[PDB]
Amino acid sequence: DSIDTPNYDVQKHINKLCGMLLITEDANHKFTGLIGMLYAMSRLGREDTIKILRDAGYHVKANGVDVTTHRQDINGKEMKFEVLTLASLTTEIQINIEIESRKSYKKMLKEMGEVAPEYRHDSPDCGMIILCIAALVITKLAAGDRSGLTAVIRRANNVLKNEMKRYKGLLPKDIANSFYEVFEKHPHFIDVFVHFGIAQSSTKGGSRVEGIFAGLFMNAYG
Ligand SMILES: N[C@@H](Cc1ccccc1)C(=O)O
Repeated sequence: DSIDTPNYDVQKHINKLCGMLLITEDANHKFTGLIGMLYAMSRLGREDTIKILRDAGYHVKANGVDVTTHRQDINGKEMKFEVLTLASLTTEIQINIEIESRKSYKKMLKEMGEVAPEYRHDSPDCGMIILCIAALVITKLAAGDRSGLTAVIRRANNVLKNEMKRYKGLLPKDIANSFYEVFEKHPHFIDVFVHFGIAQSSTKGGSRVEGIFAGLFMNAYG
């Protein structure tokens, strides 16, 4: 029925939401599967996402995704939070993700001073790092269970070694579980993910993380 169809205009915001989870020490990855799927949809854009969903036979009521402001007190001081209009993810859950991310960011500040771009929550490759785990999970979905979980974790520790040094919240077990859950609960995300992975993998050049993603995705075929 009602599905969030993020467009290109919110892609940066979703990438930062992925980044916020990636910098959180012992992050609660309950919504990471859904957030990574929202990121993949924002890369495809609303028109292509709806086309994929309808072509696959799904009944879709598209919910447009805008950025909005919510006010909330922190230490008795009013803070302004930018959130997305998502039918699948409440304002409260999004704000809690940011609050927990800010606590981990303060610990990083105390240890190393201001944080370098590649260790920040707004690094351009944050959404793609999350989708690297999804590429691994998609290879083990046919089993009808989570038996492939151990192999997912082993491959992620090897292939994503550099990204794990950058991010304390890059916990392959928890992120892989969140994707297994998102794909079991909402199988239409499998179609979306596969179309994303194909379109992503054919792109020329790009970042180191884009190359890692293309390698993992293509390894789910050969
Ligand atoms: N806006 C600040 C503080 C912040 C840290 C982590 C998450 C959200 C906000 C920064 O990006 O440096």
